[PDB]
Amino acid sequence: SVGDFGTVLTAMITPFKADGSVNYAVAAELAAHLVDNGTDTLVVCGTTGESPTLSWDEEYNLFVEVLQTVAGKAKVIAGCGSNSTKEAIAATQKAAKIGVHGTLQVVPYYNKPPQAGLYQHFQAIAQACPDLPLLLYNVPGRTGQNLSPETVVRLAEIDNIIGVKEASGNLDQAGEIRRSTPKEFQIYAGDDSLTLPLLAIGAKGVVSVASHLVGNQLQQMIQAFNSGQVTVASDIHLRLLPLFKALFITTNPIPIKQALKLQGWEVGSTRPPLSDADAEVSQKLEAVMKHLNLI
Amino acid sequence: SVGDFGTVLTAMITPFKADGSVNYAVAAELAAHLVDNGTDTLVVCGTTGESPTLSWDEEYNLFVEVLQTVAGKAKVIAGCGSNSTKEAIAATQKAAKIGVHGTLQVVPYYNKPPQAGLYQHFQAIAQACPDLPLLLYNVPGRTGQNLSPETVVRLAEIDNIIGVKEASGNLDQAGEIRRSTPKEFQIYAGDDSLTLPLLAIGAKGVVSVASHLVGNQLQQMIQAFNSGQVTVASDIHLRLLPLFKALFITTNPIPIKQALKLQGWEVGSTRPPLSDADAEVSQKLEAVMKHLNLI
Amino acid sequence: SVGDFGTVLTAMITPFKADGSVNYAVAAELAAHLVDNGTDTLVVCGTTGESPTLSWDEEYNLFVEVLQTVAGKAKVIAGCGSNSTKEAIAATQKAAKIGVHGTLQVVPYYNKPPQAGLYQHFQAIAQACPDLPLLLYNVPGRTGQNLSPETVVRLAEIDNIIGVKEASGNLDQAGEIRRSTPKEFQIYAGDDSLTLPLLAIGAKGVVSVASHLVGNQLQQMIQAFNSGQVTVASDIHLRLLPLFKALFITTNPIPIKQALKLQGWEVGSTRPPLSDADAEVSQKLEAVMKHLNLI
Amino acid sequence: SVGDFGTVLTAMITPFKADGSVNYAVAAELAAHLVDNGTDTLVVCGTTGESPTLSWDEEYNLFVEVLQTVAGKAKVIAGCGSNSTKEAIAATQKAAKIGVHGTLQVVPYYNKPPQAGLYQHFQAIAQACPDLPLLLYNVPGRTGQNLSPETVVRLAEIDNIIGVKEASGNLDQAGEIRRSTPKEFQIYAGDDSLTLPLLAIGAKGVVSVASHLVGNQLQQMIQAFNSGQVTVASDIHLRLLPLFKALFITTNPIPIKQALKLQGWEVGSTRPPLSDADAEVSQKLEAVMKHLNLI
Ligand SMILES: [Mn+2]
Ligand SMILES: [Mn+2]
Ligand SMILES: [Mn+2]
Ligand SMILES: [Mn+2]
Ligand SMILES: [Mn+2]
Ligand SMILES: [Mn+2]
Ligand SMILES: [Mn+2]
Ligand SMILES: [Mn+2]
Ligand SMILES: [Mn+2]
Ligand SMILES: [Mn+2]
Ligand SMILES: [Mn+2]
Ligand SMILES: [Mn+2]
Ligand SMILES: [Mn+2]
Ligand SMILES: [Mn+2]
Repeated sequence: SVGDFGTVLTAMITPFKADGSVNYAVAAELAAHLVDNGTDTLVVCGTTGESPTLSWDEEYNLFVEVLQTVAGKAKVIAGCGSNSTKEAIAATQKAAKIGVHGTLQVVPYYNKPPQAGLYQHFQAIAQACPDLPLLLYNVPGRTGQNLSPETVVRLAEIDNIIGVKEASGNLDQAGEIRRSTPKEFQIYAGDDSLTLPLLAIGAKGVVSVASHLVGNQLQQMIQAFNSGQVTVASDIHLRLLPLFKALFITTNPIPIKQALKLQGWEVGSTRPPLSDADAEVSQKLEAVMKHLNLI
Repeated sequence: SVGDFGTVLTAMITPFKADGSVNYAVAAELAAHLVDNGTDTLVVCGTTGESPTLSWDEEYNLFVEVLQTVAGKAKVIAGCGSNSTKEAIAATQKAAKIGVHGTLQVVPYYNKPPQAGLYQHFQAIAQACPDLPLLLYNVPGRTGQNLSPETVVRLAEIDNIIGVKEASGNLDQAGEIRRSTPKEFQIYAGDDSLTLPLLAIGAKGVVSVASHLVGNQLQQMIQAFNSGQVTVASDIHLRLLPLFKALFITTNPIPIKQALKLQGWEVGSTRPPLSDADAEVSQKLEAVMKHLNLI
Repeated sequence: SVGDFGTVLTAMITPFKADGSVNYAVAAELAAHLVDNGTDTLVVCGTTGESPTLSWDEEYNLFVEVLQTVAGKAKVIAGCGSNSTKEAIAATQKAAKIGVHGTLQVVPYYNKPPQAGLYQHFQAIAQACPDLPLLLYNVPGRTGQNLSPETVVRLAEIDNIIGVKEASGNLDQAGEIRRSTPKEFQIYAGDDSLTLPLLAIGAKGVVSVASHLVGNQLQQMIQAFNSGQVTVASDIHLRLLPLFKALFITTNPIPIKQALKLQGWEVGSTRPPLSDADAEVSQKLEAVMKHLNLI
Repeated sequence: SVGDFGTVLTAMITPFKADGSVNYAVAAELAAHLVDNGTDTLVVCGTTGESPTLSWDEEYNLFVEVLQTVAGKAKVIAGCGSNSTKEAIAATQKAAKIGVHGTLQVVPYYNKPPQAGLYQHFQAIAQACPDLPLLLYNVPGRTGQNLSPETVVRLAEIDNIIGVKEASGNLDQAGEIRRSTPKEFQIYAGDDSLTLPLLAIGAKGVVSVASHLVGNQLQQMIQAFNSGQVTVASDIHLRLLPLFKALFITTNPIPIKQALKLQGWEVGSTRPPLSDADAEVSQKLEAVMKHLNLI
């Protein structure tokens, strides 16, 4: 129950004002909107939330703003991971005290720890707040290192490590994890275009970007699937597929911020070193969004 | 009706006697076994049947023997592809007179034709026998070239091109094809571990290796899925996954031929330049099969 | 001495008439031109020679045409390899009798033999004509399988296996081969842009495509290097680099045939399934060639 | 003069005491050793120096200690990069007051900025300390993003950007940069196994790990090459290759720290989340070093 975050977890964007500061009021308005339109749980200051370029102070305040906003309607997972174990632990402890319902812990990027060091890293974070759920996040494309299924299988023996956001794109790996972990341990898709395929082999849901725009449709797809209406589910997947691709034509969260802007949200641009969507990206998104009546 | 091959297509091995010659008696006997145990359609002399090392006369003879062995009970698709278009055409013409129900046409290997060349290749084969169904076969890991979804989409406009055996591992690509092709055009998994995830996005089934051993459980998984018993399907998938992986621990069809031998089938070795399963491999296989009660 | 093929080995193109037949007279005129402009040895019916789409009869006749043309000025290596061991042996034997000075033996494409089977394949071909030099050809991008350094090191123990055309793009691998093979065993670059870097770690030269156009400059680069004029060599490399890339903007030998056509050679187009250079490719080549005063 | 760092830049390890704290005494002693044995310039707190897990105060302290230790004898380049541009700028400003001779600026890891974002990132760092040389560092395997040669070429137009540490393994990319940048802009190998091949196409030298152990032999190889003793250079390269590979058998700097320990240096372990060299690894190292007479 403490580990149940639903099926649609949205990695929320971080809106910025024109001066580049965090726009707390927009973040609140976005959080409430999401939670009323398909998001079960908000993942705050993930990758999509531009974590690398935020200060800790801005992260802390975002977690507080969202918790206040979505009190008793949605859970809140805090992006607290790092390629330094000590920094992750520090962040996790601070987030624990303000009331987050879990943390998202990325595999250490850039330094490429071996599996033994990855095991210790996640173990140490788990043990620093043994009652706080911990969601592993494997994204080799960004970190330069994959978390092996054997390592995940071992970490799932720690009671508060309650799942993995699997964004490797490798279904073999996801199935190896699923078949050797308990049911309290959940797999989430980390790519919107893989949600349906991963559901088919036992995943719980998705940590989504697209849910900012079509969260009610993702719910419908997942509920359709779980109730055995497999062709309704596939129809929705195939209909959304062009949007899912458009949302990664350049590095997330550049496209999603442009999409939201096209619907009138004042989310600002991304923060350096991320750069603004070029005209191409914007036009491709527009056409796809128009085709889906999102604008 | 004509492009309907069912859901389990088995890429049958080619058994050899101790002297290396084709064992037509075991071929027949294996074909009859398969078709009584889960296989809807037999794909003869594909990659799994060691097409590259067979003579054209051996392939012709196999087509005749299998077709006659299973006529009335199942269809036969003949592997007739090549990286020479003239050769593929000539093989396809001859298959058609034998009376087979379709051909499997690999993307040209080794020479890496551009998409325009691949389009013209397939079109010319389709046009040489305009009433014989033609199944595309995309396996970039072996050919060194990927068939693009735009190209597949254009090809599906040709009446007798009725599907693709998709062995790229790329589920976005498959989805792209599925959403832009008509329902007469079917997608088949080219990898047994991808059958369930591809089914979830609209694939028809699998061109399988594992069905030599667990055809009935594959039928059960696919039938469970289509009727909405999604957890029954994922249980089967997860239970079989170690077998699926073990069948690719070295290059197919080395493992599957060793798995068959463990069960008592006299299939012989593979032919040079494929070498025999070393002892580690056979031990891995034996353990997984024992655990599944296959020996 | 029997194994010395020089430093520039040119994988000659195969010119076709308008009706698509082999243009023997152009092949002769091209062979003589090459041998007078930097080519030490002609590699006939390689990949660049469109081997996969030629008949054996056309190959045999090309080997004869070239041998007659370049008698006592250049050696001739015959492309005789296959993914069937028996077919390679047959081809090698036939080529041996008409006087070729060696064979180029590609790693079996598409069927992905394990290393043990690759060892036996090349061993068997070597032993079928034990006095005929044999050049291994590793091109994983096209074959789907890499020949391991350990396997190459073992094959170099067979007296007539006198080197490898290394087109994997992996310099570690090339250095591992160099350091554990005798000096009678030579490494050749299989990519024109890697010739200089591979020379630096002990390669002999290149099996070149670009030599059709700048063979005298490649000689100058290699002679410059071997005489210790390293900056002359690097200058030539850097000056040719754009041509080297242009020659692979689409699949070789499509660009090189267009380049030759732009210089007035009547080489025809490629044979299906290879398709003609599109306008883009042609314009890019033109600009690069003009910039180098090749037209 | 100002961008001239010589040819061997050593990415020095950061030694730790048994309690995990930085060992400044060993740092000094190692710095002095290196600079007497082949190292022209020391790169401090790069990837090899475990930058990710050090505090900013530890890095500041290292910069001061090494600079003072080797002042008059060698230059010091400070690792100051980040995937936040504001952080890189602040670290760069502070390095400049310490009196270091340049900064090493990694491409932003994890967040995958588009090229326009990478251009703006680097430009802003360069502009924050316009008189401090800035060395680009491209290592896509760790960052998940490649710095394109067009982008590098534009950046080399900025006065103080004086080179790139190229660890992509892509020799075409390096050549593209070399031919389109002025001679004040230098290319350094980011991989010890690529030093010789990159030198052959116009690189200046290497930012090295192996120089901790064979700095003088690296100097000999590079000096041999530039004076045209090309076979002396390739002999050294080939002799060292097993060492180069062994230093990357698990993630750098795990092996190199174990190699140093085998020689008697008290460098400690790596810091979490990097784990200790298992026994197989240390045995591999020991054998190669024994064979090279390094222990
Ligand atoms: Mn942050
Ligand atoms: Mn943070
Ligand atoms: Mn909405
Ligand atoms: Mn049936
Ligand atoms: Mn055949
Ligand atoms: Mn055939
Ligand atoms: Mn019969
Ligand atoms: Mn041929
Ligand atoms: Mn042939
Ligand atoms: Mn010429
Ligand atoms: Mn010096
Ligand atoms: Mn630090
Ligand atoms: Mn730092
Ligand atoms: Mn001191």
